[PDB]
Amino acid sequence: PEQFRIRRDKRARLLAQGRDPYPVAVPRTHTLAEVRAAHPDLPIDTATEDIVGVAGRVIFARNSGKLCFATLQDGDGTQLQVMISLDKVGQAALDAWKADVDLGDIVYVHGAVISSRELSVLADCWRIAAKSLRPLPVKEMSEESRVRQRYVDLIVRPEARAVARLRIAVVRAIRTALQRRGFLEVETPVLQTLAGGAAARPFATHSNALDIDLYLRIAPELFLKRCIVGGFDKVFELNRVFRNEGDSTHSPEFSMLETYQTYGTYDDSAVVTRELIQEVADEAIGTRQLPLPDGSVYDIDGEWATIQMYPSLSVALGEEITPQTTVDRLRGIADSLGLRGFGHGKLIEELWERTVGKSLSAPTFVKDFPVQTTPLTRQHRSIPGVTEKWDLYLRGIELATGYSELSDPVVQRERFADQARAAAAMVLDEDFLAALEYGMPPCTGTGMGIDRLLMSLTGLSIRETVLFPIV
Amino acid sequence: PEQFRIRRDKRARLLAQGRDPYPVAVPRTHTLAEVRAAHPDLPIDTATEDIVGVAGRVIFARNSGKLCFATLQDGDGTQLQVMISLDKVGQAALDAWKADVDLGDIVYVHGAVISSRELSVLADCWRIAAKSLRPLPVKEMSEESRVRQRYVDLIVRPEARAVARLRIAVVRAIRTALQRRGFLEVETPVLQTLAGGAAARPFATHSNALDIDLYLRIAPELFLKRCIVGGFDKVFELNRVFRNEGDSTHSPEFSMLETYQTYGTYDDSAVVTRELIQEVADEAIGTRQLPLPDGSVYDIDGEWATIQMYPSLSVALGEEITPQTTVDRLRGIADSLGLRGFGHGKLIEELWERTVGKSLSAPTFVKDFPVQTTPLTRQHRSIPGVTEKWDLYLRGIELATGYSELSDPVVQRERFADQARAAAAMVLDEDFLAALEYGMPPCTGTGMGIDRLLMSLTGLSIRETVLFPIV
Ligand SMILES: N[C@@H](CCCC[NH3+])C(=O)O
Ligand SMILES: N[C@@H](CCCC[NH3+])C(=O)O
Repeated sequence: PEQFRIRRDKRARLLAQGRDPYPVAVPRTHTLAEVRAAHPDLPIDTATEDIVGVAGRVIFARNSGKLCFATLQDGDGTQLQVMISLDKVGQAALDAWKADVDLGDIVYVHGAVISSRELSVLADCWRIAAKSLRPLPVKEMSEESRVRQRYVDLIVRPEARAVARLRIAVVRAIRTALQRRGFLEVETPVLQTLAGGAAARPFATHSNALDIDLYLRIAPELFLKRCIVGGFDKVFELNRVFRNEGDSTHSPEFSMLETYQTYGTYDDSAVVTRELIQEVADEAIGTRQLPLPDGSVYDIDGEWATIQMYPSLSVALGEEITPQTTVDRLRGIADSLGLRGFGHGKLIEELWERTVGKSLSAPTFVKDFPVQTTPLTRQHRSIPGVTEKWDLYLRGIELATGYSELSDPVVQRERFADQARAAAAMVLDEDFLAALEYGMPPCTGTGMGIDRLLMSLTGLSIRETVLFPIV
Repeated sequence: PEQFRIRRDKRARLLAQGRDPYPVAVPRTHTLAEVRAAHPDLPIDTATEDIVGVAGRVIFARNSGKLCFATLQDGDGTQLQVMISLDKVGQAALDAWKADVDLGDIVYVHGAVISSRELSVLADCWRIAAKSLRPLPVKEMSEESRVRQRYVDLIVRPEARAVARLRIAVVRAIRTALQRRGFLEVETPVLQTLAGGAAARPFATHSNALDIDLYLRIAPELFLKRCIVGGFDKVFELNRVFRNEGDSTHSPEFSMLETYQTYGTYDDSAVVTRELIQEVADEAIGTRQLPLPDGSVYDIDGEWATIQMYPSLSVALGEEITPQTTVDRLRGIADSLGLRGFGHGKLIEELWERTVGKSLSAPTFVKDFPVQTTPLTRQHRSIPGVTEKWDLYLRGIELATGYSELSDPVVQRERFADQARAAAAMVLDEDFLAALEYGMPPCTGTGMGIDRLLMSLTGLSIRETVLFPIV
């Protein structure tokens, strides 16, 4: 905080001297990566006649009488050395360098590209591009200091830079994979008169303009389905959803992909989802043999096994479990395993996750879900009491879901009435039901969180994968 | 509502007969546009041996004894005729067609591609893909009925389909224009502990997980600037912002582009913005001679004039107006023109919009703004009392803004303290100021609303350009 005071004094002194420590422009000719790419093998201790204008954050300084060295680091982490020499710039210029420049300062330098006894610019000219009032921390940054000051994390930790660029490359890879298949990206409302399309409690805000509460969307699904009714063949939306969470490690704001494809079933969207994930790994990561932080390697290449929920649970419990199995039977199994109340569907999913889910290692689709827990998904084409839903588990993590969508408006109203009754202490989404009543062609939806994808591919947590986590 | 009851009866009858009016799948081989593209000139009244599976919404029907014709319309508005003939399908099939199929119903038909005495499929086979419980309206759709039921608007009005696809093509064109220049797209928070980076009242919501109010972002600007400090060279974010409006025709939710570029000034971002807009028109519209709904044509090709606010206002008022001109002088001019209170900057902008702004027709940049109204923009490099801001007016509409960004953390704190004092009845964004104190390289930001862009290019209002406007 004394170092704060001295940097603040240098700013005021620089101003007073008619020097400008926040100039509007410096004439930067090249990024440092550009200069590096244009001199891959310069014979050591040799000079060239490529004059450049570079700019960079001084991350290392090493002074003497007649010659000061610094490492400039460009924003991407590329480095170039500058040398401030009595012979080439003023004695005044050299003294100003020594008096004026601190670690963290952004500096412009103009000069000739050379190699040292290390690629360097021997300066004719330099100025401050931006005076840092706070010194950089060093081996001096806690996990939650990183998240409270991502801007400092990105300056000092190369891994923060690579994670930031990987998320961007992953999101781009997804847009590329879907646009190549003819998906159009749509923008549906964030503020809704009622938030539907998932199981979660909404955030409420007061509209001045309508003197009512509006709800931040929990999911785009009901609006994307209106797009299907409207004649979109292939649609997706990649954007924030909001779940007002209470005792939770799941973030209240997170980026979600949803896709809808007409004249396909959950079987089709299962294939597309595998291909999309494999294409994202190829584009953004460069391999399907994923390196993890424990030094392990997770293979997502080839075909992925599919299992059914009721059969795989039957095999794990050693008895036949079906959509007919009573709640009292299932409650007794749950008790025997040491586990708003008891529902057939909720018990099937809980016992499945507890017995089969925890065991899964290779990438696996589980399909054919209980009707009670899948209000928006079509009843199975041949199997009584299940719906056409899959969940994809990749490296143990619940990653993605796909459905053969319910288009029958009368079944859909019944399912919403069941839900409305069950949480009564009861208005339905009548506009959504109205859209289904105009006719929705058969279609398949998917959902996949971007942070879950990055975690499944890399082992990084939500606190590493989102630029600016809540705090 | 009787037509509702009859459609509902046909659904129940179809179910009872073991027929499925919402089948999970039909085997569609081709889109209708595909079939059209594969038979551009079939000699009229001739048969081919291309069997197809098509599916489409029956938008026109014309029945007889032995032969029923229908127009299927694919989601994109492409049409193909089907012919249901006693000779090729059952007598039973023909009667079921007549009894079972209504306008708005989605129907699959399998058969041979032929031309009529008009491109058609002569059916071997048909089924319902989705039974419509509500008939389509016709010349029967009010402007706010269109917006309350966009899904019906997209079915019946080709222009709704073309506007929906144009917005998507414009947003894609922008991503393409910025990615081609090396801009990375980032995701910054929507929910903030305090909403900054623009002049507007925020929406508030209660966090359960933190028992505090959070604020929906009014702008990404302060987080994008943290990205610049963090070493991003070129960043953009294309996403919703939220302004809690009261007496307003400006929407509470709207999609905004912001871009930031290091080592450029407002002069650089002015060029990029023109090029970006011209590239968007080229990609999404196909011309720079923009057709408007009044039949007029607006030319956005070539170079755009730039004017300065103080000089252009001086010429319009017939006296020299400068950053020194007093509020009392300006108040008197405002009165003479028949116009939380009186500020020098607010009066300059109001008199400029009233005298020069209203006159502009050709695309025009106005630059060099009053310091009081531009708290985040750098003081001008040579002109005392103005900031490096431009506003672009295109076809009379205020479209876009660009700034030479303020990086001086001490000037920035002063400007925030001025604002905080002026609305006191006073906490600053200390984390944002902290980021500037680590050092932000010189950079230029822009802002441009997607609905304003579409309006400036097309003459369409916000109620036409957003898929699902609030209602
Ligand atoms: N709305 C779902 C994703 C789409 C699944 C298919 N309709 C969710 O929040 O998980
Ligand atoms: N935050 C500005 C846009 C960016 C202008 C350059 N910093 C706005 O809401 O208009």
